[PDB]
Amino acid sequence: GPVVEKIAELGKYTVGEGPHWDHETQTLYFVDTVEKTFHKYVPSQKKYTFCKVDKLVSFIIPLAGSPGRFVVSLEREIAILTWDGVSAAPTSIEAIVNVEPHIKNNRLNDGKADPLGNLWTGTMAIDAGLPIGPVTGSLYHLGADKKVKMHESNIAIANGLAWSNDLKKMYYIDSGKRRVDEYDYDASTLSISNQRPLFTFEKHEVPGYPDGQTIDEEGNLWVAVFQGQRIIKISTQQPEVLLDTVKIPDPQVTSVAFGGPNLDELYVTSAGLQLDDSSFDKSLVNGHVYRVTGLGVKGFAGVKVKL
Ligand SMILES: [Hg+2]
Ligand SMILES: [Mg+2]
Repeated sequence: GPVVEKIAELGKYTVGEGPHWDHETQTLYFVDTVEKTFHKYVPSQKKYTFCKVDKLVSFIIPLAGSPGRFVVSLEREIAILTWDGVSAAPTSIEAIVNVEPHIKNNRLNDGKADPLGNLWTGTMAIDAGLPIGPVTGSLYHLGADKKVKMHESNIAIANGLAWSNDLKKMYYIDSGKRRVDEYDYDASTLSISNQRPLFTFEKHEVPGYPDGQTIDEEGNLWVAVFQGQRIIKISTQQPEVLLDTVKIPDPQVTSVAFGGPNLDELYVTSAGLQLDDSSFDKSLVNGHVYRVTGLGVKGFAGVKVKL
């Protein structure tokens, strides 16, 4: 089957997350959502660097047309970070907008640009919990004149996002619902409607919780399963179709991104954070980064945020 390789040079992460593959520089960026640090990995040169800040972070995406600048989350703020990619702190930080100025215990979580370059991101309680905890998150996109628009609320744990190739569908994961939802996506108005379940974990005996996701060129979704020790491949052509399962040694798989020179290697982040309600003993929970080859599919390069 597919070959799953632990990336030794990268070490262990508390909650590694938000992988972004920059295809022109052949570079993987990612975050640790509890340790307040950004990470850069260049596989062809075996080069690893990091950057520390003093706010919780959850995504890092290159700014379109601005080498050396990134759009990031800092607690509840969307900001532009200027970073040379090697120094241990940012050169400067430019705040764009605070998405929830008066919800003091919320944070931004997963964020991703749609194929047109619009940033989408969701919030959640800092003390959110599974299976039950405070439900306080919403789904936003960053639109004209640096103002956000709200598209969904009552989100427990805002997580992975993806869009179909023809720009008619959006896929979204609230981990607390243990399902992947699909929406009709209107690219001209950037609005979503007709929410319905695409894939429900309970119907297929899939353990754990859906976390990050990414779509391949054939339109299949690859979904990280937190507390599932796996990634799964699900159809977008028909509801409730499990196409394949790939086991990952780390139980707490958090996200996925296609990368490599031909976009046919799947990079997989995980969490070493040891939780008190785990289905897995502490010795199993490490937080390594993995590379999966031999999946027989290609993905897309990560999209830069347009501002
Ligand atoms: Hg950074
Ligand atoms: Mg996530």
